[PDB]
Amino acid sequence: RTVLCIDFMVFTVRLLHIFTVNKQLGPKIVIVSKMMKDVFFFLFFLGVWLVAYGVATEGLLRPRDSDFPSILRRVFYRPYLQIFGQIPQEDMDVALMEHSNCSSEPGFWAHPPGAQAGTCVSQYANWLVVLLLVIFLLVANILLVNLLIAMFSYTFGKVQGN
Amino acid sequence: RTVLCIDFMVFTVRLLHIFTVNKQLGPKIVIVSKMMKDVFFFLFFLGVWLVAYGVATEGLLRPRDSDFPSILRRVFYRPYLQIFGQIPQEDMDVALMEHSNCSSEPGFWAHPPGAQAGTCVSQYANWLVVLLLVIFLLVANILLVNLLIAMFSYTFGKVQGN
Repeated sequence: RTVLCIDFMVFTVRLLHIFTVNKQLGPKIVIVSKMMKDVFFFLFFLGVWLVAYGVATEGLLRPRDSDFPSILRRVFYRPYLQIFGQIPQEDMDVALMEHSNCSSEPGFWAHPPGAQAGTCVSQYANWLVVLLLVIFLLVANILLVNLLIAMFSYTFGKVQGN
Repeated sequence: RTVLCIDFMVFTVRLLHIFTVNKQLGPKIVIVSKMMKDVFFFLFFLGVWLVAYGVATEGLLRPRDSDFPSILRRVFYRPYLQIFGQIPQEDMDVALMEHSNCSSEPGFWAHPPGAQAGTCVSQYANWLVVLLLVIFLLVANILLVNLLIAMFSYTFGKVQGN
């Protein structure tokens, strides 16, 4: 079943061949093909930033779950969604979480309510975590996305004739 | 640990040196460097607006916590996130908050549910607070962000050749 579901996705995508007929859409489909250069740039640039921010945030929190699947979730997945307005403040800002004793390790700790946010996260320098969240949103959510729009605007104008 | 986490961020950012090799990405990285002029303009313009809106909103609410760290949170942090779809209506709109007696000070008061939204906020002219929220979103979330995209589109076209 799983592979078929993906297979159905391939068939549906093949349906774009229709738009190659209409004289007002055929050129558009061609231009889209030439945008892949810009998209790959954005991905590589974003991928670098996500790794940079994702790892740093995870390092500061020191969540106790530290299970490899979850680690990847908090390092790549959760930061990725923050680009699209999904910002789980209660899972990163210590000010919004209960204070409780979890581990004998020295320092203070907080208990996030999120199921996959880690059982308990350190709060040593939590203001730094929030600061990075502010920087991350600024860079990824504004600079990169807007930069990508700029590249499309330029590329679209250039390759419209060809 | 904290400084290392930041340090790791520096190393990862250094990884962008790779893109300077590919002939289709090298120019892109250079252009990004020339966009800093536009970003700084946006920041200064936004920073002014955040201070203007953030302080005014805080002044109207008169939250009872009035603790300097929290004051900065409600003046800069919370308004900042509103740019990215995080709009805590229940922490600003009196219509969505319980009415309770908190302080002997004259006037009416409401108890926001947010942990960092202030124990009790005045509701004298709350419609004004909502009005500013409407103006803030219009200016910051549409005019500025779109204006920034316009600057990138122009700058990208200009400096592509050089």
